[PDB]
Amino acid sequence: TVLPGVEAIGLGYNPFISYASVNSGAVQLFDWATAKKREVPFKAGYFVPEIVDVQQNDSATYTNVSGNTISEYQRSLATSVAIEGRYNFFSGSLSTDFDSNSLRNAENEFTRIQQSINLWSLRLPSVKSLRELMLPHMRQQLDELNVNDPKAISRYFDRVGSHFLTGIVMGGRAILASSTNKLRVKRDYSVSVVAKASYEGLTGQLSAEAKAKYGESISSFTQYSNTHQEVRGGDGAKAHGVFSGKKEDFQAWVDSVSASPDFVDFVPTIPMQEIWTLCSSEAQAEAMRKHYDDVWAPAQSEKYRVKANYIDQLVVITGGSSTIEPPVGYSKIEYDLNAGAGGDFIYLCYHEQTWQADRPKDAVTDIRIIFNKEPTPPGYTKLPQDLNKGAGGDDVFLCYKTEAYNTDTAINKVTVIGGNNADINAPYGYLKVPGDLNRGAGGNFIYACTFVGK
Amino acid sequence: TVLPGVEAIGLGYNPFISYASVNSGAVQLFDWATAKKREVPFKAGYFVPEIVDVQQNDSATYTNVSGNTISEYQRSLATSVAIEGRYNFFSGSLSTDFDSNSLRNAENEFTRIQQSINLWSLRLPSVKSLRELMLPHMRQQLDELNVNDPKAISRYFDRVGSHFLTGIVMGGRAILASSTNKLRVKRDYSVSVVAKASYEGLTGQLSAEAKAKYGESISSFTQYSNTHQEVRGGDGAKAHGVFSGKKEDFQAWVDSVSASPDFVDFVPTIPMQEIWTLCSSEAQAEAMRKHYDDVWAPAQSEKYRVKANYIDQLVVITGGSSTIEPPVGYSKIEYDLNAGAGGDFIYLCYHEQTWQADRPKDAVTDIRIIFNKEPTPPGYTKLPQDLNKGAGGDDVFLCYKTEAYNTDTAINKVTVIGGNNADINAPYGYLKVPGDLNRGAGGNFIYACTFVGK
Amino acid sequence: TVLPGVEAIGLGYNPFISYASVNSGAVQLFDWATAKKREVPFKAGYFVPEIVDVQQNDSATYTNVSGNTISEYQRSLATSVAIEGRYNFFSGSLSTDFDSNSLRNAENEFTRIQQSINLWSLRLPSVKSLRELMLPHMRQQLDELNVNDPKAISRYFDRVGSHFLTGIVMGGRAILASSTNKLRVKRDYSVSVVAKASYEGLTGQLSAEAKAKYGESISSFTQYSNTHQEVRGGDGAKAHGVFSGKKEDFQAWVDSVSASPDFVDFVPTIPMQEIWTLCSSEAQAEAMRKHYDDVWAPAQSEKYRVKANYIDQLVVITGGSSTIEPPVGYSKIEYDLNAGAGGDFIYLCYHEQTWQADRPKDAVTDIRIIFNKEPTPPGYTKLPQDLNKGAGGDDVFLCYKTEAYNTDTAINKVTVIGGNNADINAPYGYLKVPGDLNRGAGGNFIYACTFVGK
Ligand SMILES: [Mg+2]
Ligand SMILES: [Mg+2]
Ligand SMILES: [Mg+2]
Repeated sequence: TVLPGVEAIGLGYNPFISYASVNSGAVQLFDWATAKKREVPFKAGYFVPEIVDVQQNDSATYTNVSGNTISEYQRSLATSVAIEGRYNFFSGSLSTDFDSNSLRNAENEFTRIQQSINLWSLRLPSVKSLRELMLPHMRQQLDELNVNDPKAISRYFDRVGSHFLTGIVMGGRAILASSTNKLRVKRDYSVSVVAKASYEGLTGQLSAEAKAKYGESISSFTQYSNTHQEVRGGDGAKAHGVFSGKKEDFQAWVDSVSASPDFVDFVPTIPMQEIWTLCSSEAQAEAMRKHYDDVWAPAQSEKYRVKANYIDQLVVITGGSSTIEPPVGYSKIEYDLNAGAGGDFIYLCYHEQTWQADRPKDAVTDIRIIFNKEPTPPGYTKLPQDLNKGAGGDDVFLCYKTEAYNTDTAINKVTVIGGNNADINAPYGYLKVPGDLNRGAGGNFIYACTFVGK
Repeated sequence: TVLPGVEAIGLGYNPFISYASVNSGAVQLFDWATAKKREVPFKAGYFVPEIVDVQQNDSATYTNVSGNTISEYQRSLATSVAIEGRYNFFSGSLSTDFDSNSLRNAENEFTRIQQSINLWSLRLPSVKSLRELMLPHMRQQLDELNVNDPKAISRYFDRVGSHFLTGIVMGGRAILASSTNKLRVKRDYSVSVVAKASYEGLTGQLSAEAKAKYGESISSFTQYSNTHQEVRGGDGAKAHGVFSGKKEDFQAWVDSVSASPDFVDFVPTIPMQEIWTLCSSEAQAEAMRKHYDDVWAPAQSEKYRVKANYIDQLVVITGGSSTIEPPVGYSKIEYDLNAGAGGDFIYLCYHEQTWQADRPKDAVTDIRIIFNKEPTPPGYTKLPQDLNKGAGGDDVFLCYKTEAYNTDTAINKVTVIGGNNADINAPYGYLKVPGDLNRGAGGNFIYACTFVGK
Repeated sequence: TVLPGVEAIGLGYNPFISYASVNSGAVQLFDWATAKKREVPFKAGYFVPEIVDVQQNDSATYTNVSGNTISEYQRSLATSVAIEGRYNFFSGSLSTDFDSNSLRNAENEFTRIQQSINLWSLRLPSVKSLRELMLPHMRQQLDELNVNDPKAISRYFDRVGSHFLTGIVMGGRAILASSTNKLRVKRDYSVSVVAKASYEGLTGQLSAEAKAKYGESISSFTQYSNTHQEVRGGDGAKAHGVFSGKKEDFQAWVDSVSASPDFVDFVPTIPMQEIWTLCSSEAQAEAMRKHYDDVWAPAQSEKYRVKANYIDQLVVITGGSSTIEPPVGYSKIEYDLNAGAGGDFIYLCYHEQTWQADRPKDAVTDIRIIFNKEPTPPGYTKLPQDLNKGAGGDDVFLCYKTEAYNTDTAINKVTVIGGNNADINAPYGYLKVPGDLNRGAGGNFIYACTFVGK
């Protein structure tokens, strides 16, 4: 009887596809049916190939990743494992942890809370005899790889993986992933704290005193965030009970992870080894390593870089009540451009465009206010509504310029801010336009603020 | 005893016919009865051919695909699998996920929510010895393929498939597919969020707090969308219970998927391999690969491109009450062209034509308003009803031009918008015609808006 | 023990006779008693000939076909299977899905809702060794076919079929076929939506919320349509329970399909192969293929083309009450030709003739109104009743021309439309005649509208 996980160690792995999942590896490079076995010291009746070192490490454990923005989350994710380079490792998990719009939505900040239920971990040393344990066809394929063609190496890394697993933890994990509107959730605590506290709440691990302390903070987090939930290892008939809010259901799953563990986490010291560790020629290793970091890992990292949504069109709507509503394609900035100035209610509305590789639109890239009679600046559009309509004052018109999309300049968000002071502060990172949308009218000073993510 | 799924790995597959279904593959290329077996480490008493690598990966998992338009959904679907080129892969599933009119209806946006219930996954390496495992008649047929005739290669890809499966996940899946009127569903959340939340509601996975938060949003989604439901793997006598709204029925199905799993999903890293990987001559592979992407995959992708419905005829109806009703062939734009102007109620009505390959009609391609006495512009039709009938003012007449169908110019939708401002905003992507359908009359300004999908 | 369905794969098949039914195939071309067997991996204790590939695909599935007109339904039916050419494949099913008058009735639109209960599917590869498995007399008959006589080939395709089955799905199916009066059913949803929803209602699959949403729409669909119902596979003593409105009865049938499945659907990728794939001489294949598409498939497709009913005679009836009634041979257009004009009630009545191949009558092909004293136009008939009898005004008479039947010009329907506006709109695709049937009288303007299906 082989120890569970011997099938999963040595598996050829693609870092970018996913984190700590076997779906990220393509086929097993090493032959362990033929190899000499060793009995597992702590689990008599189970055997492993003598090359692997298996340590018991029974320990329920946390791995938490967070970032105020996706490009930050992608780096705190990538650095969660001892691995070389700045590449967006594990970043393929984004496509399944988070809703695709919510990755593109620049108002979100992201947290992933993973409770690993460790049981044991299998380790594989970097000794030169590893080559002798490869399956013959795998060794033959690697030995005949035509490293004189970049496409062959690139296909090899794609088809076989760039690394192979050398550190495995076998157990269970429950994960909660969440994206949270960072403009509107309560800031009393860091979102990782209320993320973890709400994860503990959903699993019932949150104590009576913590439940009171976090309990008011987690409701704000709960309503303003999209919590994806998943669970792995253990009895799938009990896996759905872990988020049942009841400790007996969570423990009933934990009591099943021991029977049927899965690959859930890496061993921090030696998670995986590069595939050219196994090739017999140093000149082959040089070509493969050179291709890996000169070409393949750059392209793979770039192909997992996520754009933000951007504004492509603005409109203004006017009417006699607070509840007037934009054309269906647009969404409304809820601050009245005549707030306190009387007259008509006026609202600024925008369209945010999803970026597309083959047909990016223009973004909006600049906005200006031109007032009474000044001509529209060269190449700007102008909205025909007077932004003091009914309010009196001077005639106010807003103009904006559109240009082909560039991440350096496509405006991601806009807002309107107003108050009694002329020197009013925009939200952090926003730039406000000069000129008052109630110039000459009564009421508040009002300014349009613009935000670019870069 | 062979492990379930050994019959399904190596199956020759057509990407375009469907996603993650065995109905998309035509016959098994590899002979695994003769081949040397290996016992499955985690399932003693089951065996596999020694070539395949089987990993346990017991993990309930989500794959979600969405798009504001079908051409977007077709690309988010195609990119849901690591596969080469921009072709409309898996796009044959459209014919069974969605109602055919609803694919043609440009007011719809599309979401597919799939919960895969994974159990294990079978992997097959790209080693050169695969050729030795092919069935002799399959190898003989591939070896004698007359690649000097494009029709022979095209028939081979059609009859045998262009790829073969190298990554298989065996388990269950429940799918909800929905098309939703994007003009009228609530925009509080992205439709993928309320799609997933309503899927969780139908399966009972939605929590008490999420049920409150989403519960008001999902009813709007529910009434304004056509949710197709299907389920695969597990006991077919319990499969219909999964959408019973009750967790005990859903779990009772999950508890049966473990006994009788099906091919439900791909392994993301190595889903399928090109068929010319197996041909012995590189000159044959060049001809097959060249034909695949120069001819066959283009034609197959194009033959899955979906037109939108288009307007081919307009009429106006007039009468003494709000509830007057068009001729049966037409449908009514519910905004009165004398709203606030008194007189007769007037409504604009249209026919939307289904596109046909052998007999496309004319579409409407331009609309104009000509008012009192100006002659009808060259080649335009004119509607005889005065669009201020009973309202006084100037005599208003609407004219439109029709031309043979072209996706670049066939108008897909029209609407009438009106309000107190002359500078009123059309819905996003609509173009409004110049001139007021109440010119000289009282009441609102009213304009006809036109939309082309391209 | 042979797997159920081995008798049905390889069966020589006629596409035109029916869809997915064994009654459409004439005798089995291949000998599988002698052939070497293979045990079915997923059903130990059942065997198949080693040539066939059997995949389990347990999946309850939908195939839906719809069209606003029969010639559209015939094409959406024909294209429901991957098969070559524009021929009216499967069109023989019309004679049993729909009432013959209702195919001829141009007011109907057609929907077929099929729920396939798949269990497994048998596949047969296009390998050259198929010829070796043919039964000797079948091979001898094909080898001696005198392809120098078109009648011999035509008789062979008629007697033996033009194709043979290569893809089989074994299971059950329940079908609802319906023809619906497209002029009078509610247009809130597409008829395929309320067809499917009412099918789900009859089988009990419609949910509580869908039952409310569709429930008012399905009653209109139900009363205005003729739903044929049939069921196939499973226990015939439980088959009639599937439309019992009760899920327990439907599931009780599904639980019996697993014991006694039938041929219910095709495998989409490889449904059937042309019969000249099996002939040994390419010169024979050329003659057979040339005959198939030059002669036989055209004639078979044409012999399944359905005419519409047409108007052959018109009469007018006059009297003192709304409820006056035509001569028994005619049916009445319910709009009074003196509506609002007082006097006598006047109604226009018509006879619609069934087309006959050996004795087509004249159709009506033109209609005119000649008023007071103008002579009857050359070759027109005239109705003697004044269409302002009792109403005063000018004397109104309707004239019509009859000509030998032609689908290009035989008028299929007529109607009378009236209202306060002179510029009133006819129903879509109708043409209204000039002149008012109340000219000089009071009341509404009234016009005769004519419709030709072509
Ligand atoms: Mg203002
Ligand atoms: Mg008007
Ligand atoms: Mg009259």
